Parts: sequence; structure tokens; C-alpha cells
Amino acid sequence: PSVGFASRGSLLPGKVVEGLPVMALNVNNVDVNFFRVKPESLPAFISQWEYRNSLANWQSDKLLQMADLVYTGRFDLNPARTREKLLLPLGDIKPLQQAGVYLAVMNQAGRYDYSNPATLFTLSDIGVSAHRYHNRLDIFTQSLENGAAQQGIEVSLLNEKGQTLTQATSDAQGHVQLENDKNAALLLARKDGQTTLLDLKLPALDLAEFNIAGAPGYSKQFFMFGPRDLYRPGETVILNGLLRDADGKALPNQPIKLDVIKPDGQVLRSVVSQPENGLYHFTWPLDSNAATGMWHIRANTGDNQYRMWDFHVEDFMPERMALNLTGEKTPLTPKDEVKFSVVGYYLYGAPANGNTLQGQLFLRPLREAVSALPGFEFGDIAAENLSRTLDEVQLTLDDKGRGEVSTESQWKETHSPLQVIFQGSLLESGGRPVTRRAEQAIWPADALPGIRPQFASKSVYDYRTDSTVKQPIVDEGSNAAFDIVYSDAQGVKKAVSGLQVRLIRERRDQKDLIENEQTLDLKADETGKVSFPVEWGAYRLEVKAPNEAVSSVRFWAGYSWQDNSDGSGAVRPDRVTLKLDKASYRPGDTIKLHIAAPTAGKGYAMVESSEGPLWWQEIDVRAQGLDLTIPVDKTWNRHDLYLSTLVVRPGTPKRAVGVLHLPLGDENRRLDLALETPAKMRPNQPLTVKIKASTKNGEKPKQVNVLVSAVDSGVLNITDYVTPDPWQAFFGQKRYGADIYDIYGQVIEGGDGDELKRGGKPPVNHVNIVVQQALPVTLNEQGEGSVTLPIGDFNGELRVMAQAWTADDFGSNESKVIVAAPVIAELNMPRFMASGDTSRLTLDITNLTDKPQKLNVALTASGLLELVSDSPAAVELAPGVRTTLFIPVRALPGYGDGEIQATISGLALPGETVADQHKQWKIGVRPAFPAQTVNYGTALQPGETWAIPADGLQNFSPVTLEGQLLLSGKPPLNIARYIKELKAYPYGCLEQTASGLFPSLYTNAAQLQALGIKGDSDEKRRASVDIGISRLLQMQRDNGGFALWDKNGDEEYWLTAYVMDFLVRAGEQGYSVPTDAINRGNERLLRYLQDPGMMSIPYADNLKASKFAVQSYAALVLARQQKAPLGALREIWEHRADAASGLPLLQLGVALKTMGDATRGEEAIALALKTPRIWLGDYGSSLRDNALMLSLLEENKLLPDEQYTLLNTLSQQAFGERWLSTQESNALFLAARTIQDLPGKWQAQTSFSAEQLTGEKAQNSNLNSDQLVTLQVSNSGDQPLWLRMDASGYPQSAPLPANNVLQIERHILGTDGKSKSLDSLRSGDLVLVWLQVKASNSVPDALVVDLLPAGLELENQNLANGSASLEQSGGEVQNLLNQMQQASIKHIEFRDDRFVAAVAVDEYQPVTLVYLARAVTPGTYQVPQPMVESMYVPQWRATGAAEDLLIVRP
Ligand SMILES: [Cl-]
Ligand SMILES: [Cl-]
Ligand SMILES: [Cl-]
Repeated sequence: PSVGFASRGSLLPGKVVEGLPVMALNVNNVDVNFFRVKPESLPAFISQWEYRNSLANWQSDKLLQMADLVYTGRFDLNPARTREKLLLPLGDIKPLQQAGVYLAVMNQAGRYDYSNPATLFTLSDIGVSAHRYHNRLDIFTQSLENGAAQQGIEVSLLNEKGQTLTQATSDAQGHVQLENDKNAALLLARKDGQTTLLDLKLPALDLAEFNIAGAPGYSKQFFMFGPRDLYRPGETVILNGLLRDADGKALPNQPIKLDVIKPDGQVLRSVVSQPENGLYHFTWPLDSNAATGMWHIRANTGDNQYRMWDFHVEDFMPERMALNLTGEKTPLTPKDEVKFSVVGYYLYGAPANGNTLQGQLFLRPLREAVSALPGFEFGDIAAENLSRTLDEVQLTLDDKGRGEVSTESQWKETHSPLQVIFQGSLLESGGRPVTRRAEQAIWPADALPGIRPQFASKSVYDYRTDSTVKQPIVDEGSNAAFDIVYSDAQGVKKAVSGLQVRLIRERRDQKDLIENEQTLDLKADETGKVSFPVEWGAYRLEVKAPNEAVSSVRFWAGYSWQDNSDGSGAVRPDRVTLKLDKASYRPGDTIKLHIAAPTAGKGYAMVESSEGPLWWQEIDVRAQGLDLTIPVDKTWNRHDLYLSTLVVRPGTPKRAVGVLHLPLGDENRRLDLALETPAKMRPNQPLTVKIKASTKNGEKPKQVNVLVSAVDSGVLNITDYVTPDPWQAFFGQKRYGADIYDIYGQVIEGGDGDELKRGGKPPVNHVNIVVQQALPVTLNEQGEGSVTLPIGDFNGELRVMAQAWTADDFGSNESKVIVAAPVIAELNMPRFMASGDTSRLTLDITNLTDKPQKLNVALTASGLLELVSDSPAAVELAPGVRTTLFIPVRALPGYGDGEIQATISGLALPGETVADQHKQWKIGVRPAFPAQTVNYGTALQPGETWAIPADGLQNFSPVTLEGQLLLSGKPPLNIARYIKELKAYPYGCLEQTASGLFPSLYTNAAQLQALGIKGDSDEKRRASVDIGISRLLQMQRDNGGFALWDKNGDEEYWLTAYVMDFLVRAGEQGYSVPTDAINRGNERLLRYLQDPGMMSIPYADNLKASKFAVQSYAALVLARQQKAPLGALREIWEHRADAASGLPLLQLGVALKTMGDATRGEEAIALALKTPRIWLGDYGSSLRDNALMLSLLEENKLLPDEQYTLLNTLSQQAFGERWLSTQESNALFLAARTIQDLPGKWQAQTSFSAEQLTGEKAQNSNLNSDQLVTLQVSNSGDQPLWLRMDASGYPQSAPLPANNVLQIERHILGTDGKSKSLDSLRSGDLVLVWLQVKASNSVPDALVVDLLPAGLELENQNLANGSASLEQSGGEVQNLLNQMQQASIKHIEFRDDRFVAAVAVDEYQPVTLVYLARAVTPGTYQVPQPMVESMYVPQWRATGAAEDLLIVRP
């Protein structure tokens, strides 16, 4: 009993019309109404309509207000009881033959439903295909069916408002060139001869199947390069630069502005770089307190289009070993055993003989099985057990440093492609791994079916998994389109017949209901396009190939509440395989292109750039292929040049696109750079690099400049660093500078360092980073030169890198130099040690001589290190043999460094004298517990002095004690942070009305503008107060009391005092309130003081407390008018014990003082500031009451010291409050509106300065323990100064677990999801450390510092290539990972001695954090407690439960 639009397209052709396609079942008569959309403001209609399937009855009023009804036509059909689709004769409708975009709303004759089927369309046989560029836009007009009517004058380009900007004609048969805008919205065709709609708001055609990728530097090229992309905090960043034009040619000496960007996006430093001999060179030191993450240097050549140079800043350890994990290139069959070949070796040139390889084998689905087909999914999504942990790998490499990893197949009957991932960790003799990942593809057949939905993927919430996930969605009652391909691993589409295309409806709340079935035949290099009528709910489209291989994609049918993925539903055109005769072309050459389209079709063939086309027209394509000539022009001096083709053929006219990069990079512009270095060398000796630049036929290397660098391979392998190539930078394939738009897809068919200070001074890491960069040299007449780089005490591999340049000639080369001693003696130690820890250090002595060696190793420990044993080892080593000495050590108490020294004897050298060798290794030591923070804050009056309390810095060790002193002229409470808007609202009930106007009695537009708060004009605000008064007066009852809405309603006792307070204050602020109303109100307030017994508050939990709050408020309002009888006040005072808050007592106190009883008045006020805080009925809270008490004290100019105490308390309460009620923000605004009205100027004389300190804003000053213990500050100003003192450092001993506001707990799980037994921990084990943080109020700036036991090392997730994955190894704690994904995390840091997370937490949302760690150095370790604290409020702090010692076994 339904009828709806089947095509859901935006354009039906004027030729082969057949009207609008409609699918009906048992519906004989259909009433359709057509509406012509108003030409003006048409983009506003499209954005509101969003190309829907149906029209909502309420939302129809707004949408159809910009469209006029032209025809009301009913249509006669003949179905009695099949759901056949049919035509709609539109040719007889004369108003529809006119220009404009139409909307058809159909309904069953006498049916009334919530929504009726609706579609937006245009009747036209015109087919435009626009091309967008950075400045211009070239449109190509055509025609549907047999004919390519190219003439195009009719181009209506409308903006966001809905006004046409330009319209003209050009080129052979017809074409048009127009000015492009950044905020352009539409494009329309023809004045009277039909209309074609094309909008720029829709995503441009997806060219994902085409190689249109490259650098976006179409303008003057600036190649940013350096010796590495990975730095440690405290290192000097080296960056070089060469500026050239679009064709790599030299240009005049111009300055380039460079900015250093932090991971948070803030700039650190800005410089103006000037070139020296055509070379740019930027150097600056990273602070030791620098943030870890992806930093970058951004360059500005002058085009204001930034050039980026990314670099990691991490606590990395250079790799001392190389690990190669190799699978098979070709996918395995489901019957095949999975095998990985392992190769490990020390970079100093020796195999990893006997080294342990620990690892994980995982089974995962291989859905993105063909890289050549991006977006195409392969395999059954409904198939179970495709994600598993296969085995834990534990093996020893042979004498050659070789091994093999294998697992028998446990997926022999799979119909879906799978993958086996080996996450292998090759371990050092100390336990530190070198981790790598290898993947093995498994294919159920040689060719598989692949599915790509043509519809967008939007983020839809799923309450079955309680997590929002982006999934391909389509509107309910609309057809779902899909691209189906039968492809091999390489991407070539194979011919197949008998594909079981099945539309399955998944159970909502029995079994999966098979909705529709199909049979598909595919041709080679053909993309199948299937469309199925979809109803509602969960769906799955599965295609089965005759070889039994099954592939399926899940999709939801329903509503979209915006939240769309950036162009997820973009049109993908059919491919036109374009072939070229030569691999590279030049200005003197002539290109011969073969256009091999799927079928015949007219359109265009051209050469493009980012500034426009260069071969504007070519129109024909005939038979099966077309070889055409393109003469490459001499003025084309750029490498962003591409080729493009378009073909169309009617049956609907199927469109196909072809795109290909035109290579213009000549090989004669490349320098033949040769580097001659020795293959092997000794440490502490200088390395010599012999450079030789040349080129064939020419052989003239005129003034060649060479920049030589040498970096440790163990640094470069972490980020698989590629040697910077200047030829590929300036001449390599640049990105496609165009965007293609066409309508063939819509055609109808039918401070700094402060976080590290809170955690504690990190121990120093003494690792050696071997990096060298010599000055740029000049090569002589022959093109010869030499660079000598001094190499220190390094044992490993060194990568020699060189960059060469002239004006247009660029070269790059690399060579590997092994730096190794005759006998290598290397010590493996943890990253740091804590006080009271024991670590088994390992010393590897390797004989790299051809002769046997006899040595003595003498060991001693200095600093905060001591040897557990004696180790007076006698070492005898045969050629190429390595031994490992176990050196157990203990870390002494305190913060500092430790050292192990080795003096080796009997080193027999050939020819050379036998002399003693010396080696030193340092380790950083720190306490095994987090730092504590002491915080002080006070306002110093002029002349007055502040000194640090004697009991303050007593628990800190002076060595690590650091502090921060912030001085300012304004209080720490910033009202703009809590109040963004302050506007009058004179409507609603009695409470709402008074609450929307109370702040409006005191502020003004000038004050709000100075505060940075949005408000009303003074005129609007005053008019609103007057409206509110007149409304409130109508709620006054005959007894003078006030009701909630009407004068006849029940009396509201607290609100009567509230509204009376408002109305009396309104009078003092220049507003008129009738005298009779005030008198009646005051008479009623007097009844409250005299008669609390007649008060009916039945919902009150504490009736006496409620009655007391009413009387005290009534008392203050009458006393401010000198109308409160002292007898009544004294009798209310006798019941003071009834108060449940300080506010009623402070109000009563002010009343007693005002009316004459200063003794009882001062007693009440003093009692109020000691009394802590429908339910109570007073609409109150602690926050509100503290702000009202503050205004009361200020207003009555009493207890200024108590005012400063409440102001600091308020600042912390506002900070910790999720949302503020109207009365809280009102009270807070009124208490803090006068503090920013004072200047920020301040003066102070301090203990740490001989010169006076002055400023106009808050100026921080870092302090050391000498300064802090004698810290004294004096106010030398005429205004009060505000000081904040934060001191941090390790205590002398470990404190006990404590918590205030915040809560933290730590638990360690194994990768099996079970609790890990902290004794049964072995060197190499991966563990999941789980933190849970809770809070009794909002902590927007919580800093989680989890100091590690020295035996645990973090798996740095930022350096994915060199570490184990949290995602892959955390499958058994997916609940915890999902909880963590929901947390608001500012940043996460994987440091040497700690895990750090900056997070927001509150009472309704506990935070879950999970991190992956590895047990490395064997020993017995102290476990520091987990810590969490607020940066702004350091008193919001928690230390988790004390844990048992951590034992790491060998
Ligand atoms: Cl080991
Ligand atoms: Cl006030
Ligand atoms: Cl802060």
C-alpha cells in the first residue's frame, strides 16, 4: 500500500523524458503537487532540503516559503494487488516546461501521513562538466543522447546569498571561462531551453583510483631538509634550506620567516632566515623541559602559504640492532602454513648470535585486500573468529643471526581474505627490544569480489555498543547503490559469471532475513553497479563468487543528524586507461597519447596546471581506442602538469574519466654524486668523505656545493628516514591542481615545564646521539672535494648523507660506514634507576679481531651507584665471539647520577703497543615516589610584606626543590571564563523574571565590554527591567506576598523576599515601583519576622532551616529600608541554631547592625563565616551563598580580609562547577564585576632581586631552593598586589596514599586481560597498565603523572614502527580502550621515567587510561604510587595505593 520516487536524482533529461520514476504497490490514483523554487536564495533551499526522499509536515512551512506552487496533478494507474515501477507523463504540464528548479510532493488521493514522498529535479538534456582552479573556473557545456551541443553562454554562477556573479561564452563549438570564488555555491544552464543544476557545495569527483598525489608547491619551491627527523628534549635542531622556482631555477636573495611550532600548535620562536652562499641554515636548542610529540618548523617565503618540516621530539633510545622480518609478497592460500624469516644483527657489524626473539602472532581480517582499489572492501563482515591471538613466539637466533617463525593454518575453510601479523621483538642481552611488524596476506582464491558503497559514511550512535561509530547510511525508503568488482591482488578486474548478489535484512529485536537476490555477470576491466530498494534498520549486502569466496558490507537505513564525513559520498567516475609513448617528455618533444576508453564517447582531452588548462579542447573518441598527438610547448616550466579525458554514451549516458601525470623532470638536471668512504673504521678517528660530481656529455660541475652529514643508523631506522633528495623535491610529481564537477552522477533513470615540575625533576639520560654536520664546501674544477668529520667513542653504523646544488643541478647520495673497535665492550642499563633499586647490568665484550684475545675487566662504581658483587672477571674470547658479564648494581638514596667505570687490560694489537682501554657509563637516579606541591596565595596591601611560612619547604629535598612565583595586579578570579553573556530576560515565572533581571540593575554596556562579556544595549536592558517590574507586580497577592504566576496562586515565602529585594534595589537603581506595592510587600515581610508559625512549606526537609532563611532574607530587605523591628530581629537571633547556611546569619547580622544592635550584629556575621552549607527552599548552593556573602561584606564595607578569603574560595568553586544555575552566575557576576575595573599595574621588592619588579600584567618568576628558603615579597605599589607561590619537589621519604577531590587507582593486567602476577614478570613481557581517575567536582586540568618502576619501559605509541601497538596487544581490554576513547585528553607523553596524561574529569564522568609497557631490565624495583593533581588547584590531588616491589626475572 505504498508509492514513492525510485530514482531520487536531481536531473531528468528533456529527451527520453519518461517523467519521474515511481515504484507503486496496490495504489491506483496518486495526487502529485509541483513547486518551482524561487531563483533568488536557491543555495539556502538546497542546504535546507539536503536532497531528501520525503517531506516532513512541520518543516514544510520553512522550506516551501521560498517555492511557488505551479500545478496540482493527479495520475491514473492500474495496480490491483507486484511492486512494479512506472513512468509519469510530464510532457502535457505546460508550467513545468518553464525555467527553474522544481520539487515534486506526491501523496495518495485521500491519505494523511507525517511525511509524503518528495524529490528535487530539473528537466534538461544539457550536461555540464566544470573544472575548479585556485583563481579561475572553466566549464564545459554538452548534451545528453546522440549529440554534444557544446555552445555555452548560459552560465549562472550564484554565491551563498543567491545572486548571479558572471555569465559569458567562448572556444570551438562552445566553452566558458569564469572567475572562481572561495565561497562559490552554484552553477546553472540555459535561459528558456531547459535547466541543469550543478552545486559546488557537493563534493568534487573522487579521483582516489588516479595517481594525482604530490607536493602542493606549485609556487616558488622551498626544500626543507636536515640530517634527521627525530630529536630528544634538550637537543639542537638542525635545518637546512634551498629556495628555487617552479622549475628548480635560482631566484634573488630573499628572507624566509621560520616559526618553531609545538605539539599544542603554539609558536615557540620566530626568526627571519637570510641565505649564506645560496643556503638557508636554522639551528636552535630544544629545552630539556620541552613537550614530547610532533613538533614542526613552518616556513613563509612570502606567499602566506606555509611550508612544513615535521620532526618528532621524544625520549627515544637509538637502536643498537637491525631486525628484518620477511613474509611472502604473494598472498597464501587458506591451506598454506604461515612463515616469517627473521634476521638480526648488531649495527657495529656482528650477527645477533643467541639473541632471543619474543613476539605475537595475530589473525586479522584483510578487508582492504587491494591497494589499487581504494575504498573496496573484501570478505564476510558477518563471519566469526577472524580476529584472534594465535601464539606467543619465543625463539633463539642461530650463529648467523637467523630464525624462522611458523604457524599451521587454522582458517582452512575461509571464504574471506585474512592477514597474519607478526609483532616481533629482538632483544638485547639487557632485555631492551628492537620491535618490528610483518604482515602475511591470505587469499581464499586467486580473484575475489569487492564491494564499495556509493553512499556516504556518517557517525551514527549505537546504544548496543554504547559508542558512536561512522557507518555507511542511506535514507529510509531509498535505493542503495554499490560498486562491485572481481579483482586479483594486483588490481586488474577479471571476467566472471554467476555472482550471488544478495540483499540481507539483519534482525532488529529470529534470524537474518534474505530480502532480495540477484545474478551478476562481470566483464574484464568492468565495475558492476547494483541498486537495491531499502526499507529500514540494519542491512548487509553480500556477493558470493562461484569459487565460494564471500564478500559483504554492513549498512544502516534511517536518519542523518548532520555529522557527515568530509566528502564520503563523492561520485566516482569510470576509468579510461590512458597510455603514453615515452617515459619522460621535454619542450622539444611531441607526446602521443592512446585513449583506451571502455566504449565510444564525445567530450574533451587536455593538459592542466593549478592556474588553468593549456590544451583547452579536443572532442572525438571512436571504436576501441584512440591514438592522439599532443605537442609539448616550450613555456611549460612546472611539474604539476597532468592530462585528462571525458567520454559519454547513451543506452542513460554513462560517463568515464581518465587522469595521468605528465613527466617533465629531465635527467640532465641531476648531479652524479659519488661518495668515497671506508667501509669500516675505528672509533675516536676522523672520517674522510671523497665527493665527485659529474654528468654525461657535459661533465662541467661548475661551483658545486656539497653539504655532508653523518648520523647513527639506529636513530634513522626508528622513523625509516629517507635521505633528503633535492632533485625529487624540486622536480618530482606535484599534486593535480584541479577539481572536477559534473552532473552525470545525478541523471534520472527508469607556563612551560610546569607539568614536569609537578611530577618531579626527571633523572638525566646520558645516551649518546651521534650526529655530525660539516659546513658547506665548494668542489674544484674537476668536481672533486673532501670533508673530514670527527667521529668519537661510537660503535655502530653511520649513514653518510650528502646534498649537492648549483642553479638548476641537484644531487643526493648516501653511504654506510661501520665504526667499530677491535674489541667492543658495551654496557646495557635501564633508562634510569630509582633509589633502592637493584638492576642486573649486562656488559657485552665482543672480539671483532681474527686473533684470540685474553682480557681483564676491572669494574668500579661512583656517584649514586654501587656494585652488588665484585666481578673481577678474566675474559678469554676466540675470533668473532661475544660474552656477557652480569654486573648486579644498587642505586643509592637521593637525586643525581651514578657511574660504572671499566678499565680493560691485555688488548693485543698487531704492530701497535699493548695499552689499557678505558670506558665510562652513567645512569640517572631519582626517588621512587612522585613529587609534592605546596601552594600559597594572598593579596598584599601597600607596604605590607609576605614571607614563606617556616613549616612550608620542610618536607622537600633542597637538590630537587624548584618554585614558581606569579605576581599580578588583578585577583585570580576571571569572570569572562564563567559568564560569556549577560542579557536581560523579563519573562517566565516569578523566580525566572527576577533572576533574568537582577544583574541588569547594576551593570552597563561599557562595563560588560571592558569585561569581555556580551550583553544588551543600555536602552534595551532598561526597557527589559521595566517590563519585568510590571510583570512581577501582577504576581503580587492581595496580602502583599508573591505567587509563582498569578495573583490568585499560593504564596512563595522565600521568593517573596527575593522579589522584594529585587524591587527595593530596582528603586535605588533608577526604576519606578508603585509605593502601594512596596508597602504591601513590606507589611508581608513584617508578618514573616513576627509569625514564622503560619508558614506552610510541606516539601521542606529541614522546616526550621527553611523558615530561618525566609525570616533572615525578609529581615535584610526591611533593614536596608530601616523598616525591620529590633525586637523581631533579636527574637529571630535567639533561634540562630536553626540555620543550615552562613548566608541567613550574615543577612541577619547586617540587619541587626543596621537597625542598631552592633553587638548581636557582629556576633551573627562572625558566626556566618564559620557556618558551612524544594529541599531547603532558598534556591541555594554553597557556590551561590559564598558569592552573596561576598557582595554583602563588600556592599557593607566590612571584614576586607574575609572578602579576600571568599574570593579565593569562589575562584576554585566556579572552576570545579560543571554548569552554573542562573542564581549562581548572577551572584558570581555581582561579586566579581568590580575587580577587572581596576588597573593591572603592580610593584614589588623581592628577596631574589636587587632591582624592583614591576609590570602591567601577571609576570611569572622561576625560583631555585636557595631563593625559595629566603623568599620574601613586599608591596612597593599604591594598589594591592596578588601573589601565587607554587613550590614542587620530591619529599625526603615516600608519603602515604592520600586523596582530596580527585581519586586515582592503578592496576596491571597481562595482554590476556587477566590481572598480572607482579612477581611472575619476565624480561620481554608486555603489560597493560590501567589507571582510573575519579573526582567529586569538575577538574578541567587534571595532570596524571605515573612514574615508572625502573624495570618497566613504555612502548612509545608516537613511534609506531619501533614499538608494540596498544591497539593490537590490547584486544582483551577493549572495554578499557573504549572508555579511554571517550575521555577528554589534552595530550599523552611516553617519557623515560613516567607516563603523563593531561585530562578533564568530573563526578558524572570517571576517566580510564591504559598504556602499554614492557618489562626490560631484570631486577627488584620500588613501585612509585600513581599521582593526579589539578594545575590551577594543586590541593585537588590524589596518590594511589602503595604497591608491592616489582621483580623482573631474566
Ligand atoms: Cl634478554
Ligand atoms: Cl551589588
Ligand atoms: Cl595554573
